[PDB]
Amino acid sequence: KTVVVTTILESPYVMMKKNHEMLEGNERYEGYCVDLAAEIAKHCGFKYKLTIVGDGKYGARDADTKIWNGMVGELVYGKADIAIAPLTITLVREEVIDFSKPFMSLGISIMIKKGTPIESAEDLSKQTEIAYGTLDSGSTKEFFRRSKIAVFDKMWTYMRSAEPSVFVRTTAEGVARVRKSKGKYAYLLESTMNEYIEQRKPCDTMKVGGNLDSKGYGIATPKGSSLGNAVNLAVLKLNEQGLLDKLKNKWWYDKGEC
Amino acid sequence: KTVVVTTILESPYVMMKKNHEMLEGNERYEGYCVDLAAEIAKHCGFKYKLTIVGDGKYGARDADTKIWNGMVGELVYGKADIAIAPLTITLVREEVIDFSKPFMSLGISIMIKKGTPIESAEDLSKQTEIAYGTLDSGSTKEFFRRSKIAVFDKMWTYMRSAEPSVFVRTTAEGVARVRKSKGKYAYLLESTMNEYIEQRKPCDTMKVGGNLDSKGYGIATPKGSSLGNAVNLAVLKLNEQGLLDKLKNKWWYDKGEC
Ligand SMILES: Cn1nnc(-c2onc(O)c2C[C@H](N)C(=O)O)n1
Ligand SMILES: Cn1nnc(-c2onc(O)c2C[C@H](N)C(=O)O)n1
Ligand SMILES: [Zn+2]
Ligand SMILES: [Zn+2]
Ligand SMILES: [Zn+2]
Repeated sequence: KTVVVTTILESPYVMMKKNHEMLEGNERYEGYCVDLAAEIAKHCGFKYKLTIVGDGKYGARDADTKIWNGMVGELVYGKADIAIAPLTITLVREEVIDFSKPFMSLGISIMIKKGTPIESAEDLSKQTEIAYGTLDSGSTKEFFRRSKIAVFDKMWTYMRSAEPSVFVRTTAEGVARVRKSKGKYAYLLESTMNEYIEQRKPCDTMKVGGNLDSKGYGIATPKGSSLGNAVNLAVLKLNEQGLLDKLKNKWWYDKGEC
Repeated sequence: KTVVVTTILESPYVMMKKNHEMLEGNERYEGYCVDLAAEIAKHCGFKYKLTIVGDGKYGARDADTKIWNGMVGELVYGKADIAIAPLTITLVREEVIDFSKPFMSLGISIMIKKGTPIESAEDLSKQTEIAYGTLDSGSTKEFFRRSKIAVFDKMWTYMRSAEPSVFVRTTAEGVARVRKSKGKYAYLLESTMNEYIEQRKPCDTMKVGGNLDSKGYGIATPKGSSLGNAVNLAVLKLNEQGLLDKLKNKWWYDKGEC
């Protein structure tokens, strides 16, 4: 009866409270999605338990085994009843799970160490001195892997064959790589995350250029789940009442340090 | 079998071609949604007929009779099979009809005659010299009617009682009113349209301030329609293929004249 929620440890969506070792259950975490989960549950009328995705991934289907990993996998195989996280709504994913209307709009963007001579994706594609990559098992990698657009296809051709690997296991790893690369590495990640990091110490990174695409994050449930309808309506209601905008301001700027 | 498509004459979504008089059927029209309709039809494998919504409205429910008008009404009462137009995804609408994932992201915005002493919604709410209104039977009017935000609530209190009426029957009427009111009227409309008009002659209007909210347009179908699933997946594929962005560029900036 208690709804198992799968989510991912990604700041500021879900983070461990400093004194979590002395706290229990859902009280161990804080963040945008923790606040959202509480609201969704209250509006749909269900008790829930937050769980961090086992493999720490968002979700991709293995080309060879055809098995889904990440949060998507936990829903597909019945390990979780719902996913409340910054999970990108994509075709390949909507084919196996359901998504509520988006609770946040975003797009792929470029993150650079301040001072880096890069202003756009075209710039990256036309040079070689500055390496660039994306998250592994994510929607961004898939975006480049399938793009028919000249600039993006060129970028994918480079990234897929670059050595050492330009891909990272977690968003945090990508951000750290940018910060330690002395301007020789640019990271491709979603806009709102890029924006968030730009407001965090050491305030040494920034978003450059416009977004490469437009899409959104949605609350996911297993195909045919009975929670689907109510969750979707809850998201729409919460968006219209301004809760989502308040939560972004709370976790992004109200706590900004730059 | 031929799918009856309901849409609305709104530039640059659906417009009569310069030579429409010598054309028949779907050939009489051109625009973003005309192009989108053809793509959706091709991917879902259906033949269709474009029809212009009878009462020229988007869709609102009569508070007394509870009867829906506009494109929403044509779907609810079975007069149309699908709505392919810049129809805003809202809670009250999703309760009676189905919406595909967003094909365009936008937000409420402020349009002014160039030179008008207004920079934000707050500025409008604090003065009386400049009147401002919204479209009738639309999602924006509902936004202000339900807003509990100090500024927005204050604005609604004024608009609902303003004399003469600050509300308009069509988007065009609102734009024309701003242009001929010598800066004494400001119009609240959705960002994408505001931006479009700003790049059209006589280049005498401009969008000011940020969007008041964030939401999107979706393709709508009657509840339980057999087209729902395919249309939804089609929208996702088109966005990822870059088609939606291509269309935006084709009808917005490739035709700008300022
Ligand atoms: C929360 N967040 N910030 N960036 C990202 C991000 O950047 N590239 C990706 O593939 C992702 C993951 C993405 N949200 C997904 O659902 O796969 N997620
Ligand atoms: C295409 N377009 N530009 N502005 C609008 C607009 O501005 N205020 C409204 O209520 C609307 C209509 C809205 N899309 C709706 O679906 O009701 N629609
Ligand atoms: Zn710890
Ligand atoms: Zn609430
Ligand atoms: Zn196509």
